[PDB]
Amino acid sequence: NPDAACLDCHKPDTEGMHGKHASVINPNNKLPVTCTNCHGQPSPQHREGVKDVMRFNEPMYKVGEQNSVCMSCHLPEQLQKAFWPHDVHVTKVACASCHSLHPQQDTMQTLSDKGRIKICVDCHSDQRTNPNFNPASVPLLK
Ligand code: HEC
Ligand code: HEC
Ligand code: HEC
Ligand code: HEC
Ligand code: HEC
Repeated sequence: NPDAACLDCHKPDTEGMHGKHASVINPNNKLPVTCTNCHGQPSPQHREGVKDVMRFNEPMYKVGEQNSVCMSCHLPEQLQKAFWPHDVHVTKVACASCHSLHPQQDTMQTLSDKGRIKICVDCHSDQRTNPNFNPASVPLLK
C-alpha cells in the first residue's frame, strides 16, 4: 500500500482519497490510483514547504503546472464531450477551483442545471471586482 507511507503523517479522512478516484483504475498501469499519481513525491525537505509535491488550488504553482498533472490520465477531447467549458479553462484556471476530489462527493457532479451556470457568474464576477484574484487559487466555490 504505497499510500500508507503518506498516511503515516497525513489524515486518512480529510487527506485520504474518498472521492471517485478511490475506486478507479489508473489507465497508465492498471493499478489503483495512488497519492503520488496526482501529487508526485516528497523530498527530504518536504515538511519545510518546498516545490516537491504538487498542490492544487493553492498559489505555489502556475495554473498550467497544476492542470497538466490531470492530463497524465485524462483526455482533453473527452473532457469537451462531457462539459464544453473545459477547453477554454485548461490553461486559465486551476481544475480544483471547480472540482473537489478528496471528499465523498464532488461539488461539480451534484450541481443543478442552474448551478452549472451560476459558477460562471460567480467566478467571472469575482475577476471583475477582486483585485487579488489569482487563477491558481480560487476559494470562491468552496
Ligand atoms: C511526514 C514525515 C510526512 C509524510 C511521510 C508525508 N507528508 Fe506531506 N506534508 C507533511 C507536512 C508537515 C506538510 C506541510 C508542509 C508545509 O507546506 O508547511 C505536508 C504537506 C503536504 C502537501 C501540501 C498540503 C498543503 O498544506 O497545501 C501535500 C499535497 C502532501 N504533503 C502530500 C504528501 C504525499 C503525496 C505524501 C506521500 C508520497 C506525503 N505528503 C507524505 C508531512 C508528511
Ligand atoms: C490517473 C492516475 C488520474 C489522474 C492523475 C487524475 N484522474 Fe481523474 N479519473 C481517473 C479515472 C480512471 C477516472 C474514471 C473515469 C475515466 O476517465 O476513466 C477519473 C474520474 C474523474 C472525474 C469524474 C468522477 C465521476 O464523477 O465519475 C473527475 C471530475 C476527475 N477524474 C477529475 C480529475 C482532476 C481534476 C484531476 C487532476 C487534479 C484528475 N482527475 C487526475 C484517473 C485520473
Ligand atoms: C468549472 C468551470 C470547471 C472547471 C474549471 C473544470 N471542470 Fe471538469 N467538470 C465540471 C462540471 C460541471 C462537470 C460535470 C459535467 C456533467 O455534465 O456532469 C465536469 C466533469 C469533469 C470530468 C468527468 C467527465 C465525464 O466523463 O463524466 C472530468 C474527468 C473533469 N471534469 C476533469 C477536469 C479537468 C482535468 C479540469 C482542469 C483541466 C477540469 N475538469 C476543470 C466543471 C469544471
Ligand atoms: C487526484 C485524483 C488526487 C489523488 C489520488 C490524491 N490527491 Fe490530494 N489533492 C488533490 C486535489 C485536486 C486537492 C485539492 C482539494 C480537493 O479535494 O480537490 C488535493 C488536496 C490534498 C491535500 C491538501 C488538503 C487541504 O489543504 O485541504 C493534501 C494534504 C493531500 N491532497 C494529500 C493527499 C494524500 C495523502 C493522498 C493519498 C491518500 C492524495 N492526496 C491523493 C488531488 C489528489
Ligand atoms: C474560476 C473559478 C472560473 C469559473 C468557475 C469559470 N471561469 Fe471562465 N475563465 C476563468 C479565467 C481565469 C479565464 C481566463 C480569462 C482571461 O483573461 O484569459 C476564463 C475564461 C473564460 C472564457 C474565455 C474564452 C476565450 O476568450 O478564449 C470563457 C468563454 C469562459 N471563461 C466561460 C466560462 C463559463 C461558461 C463558465 C461556467 C461553466 C466559466 N467560465 C466558469 C475563470 C473561471
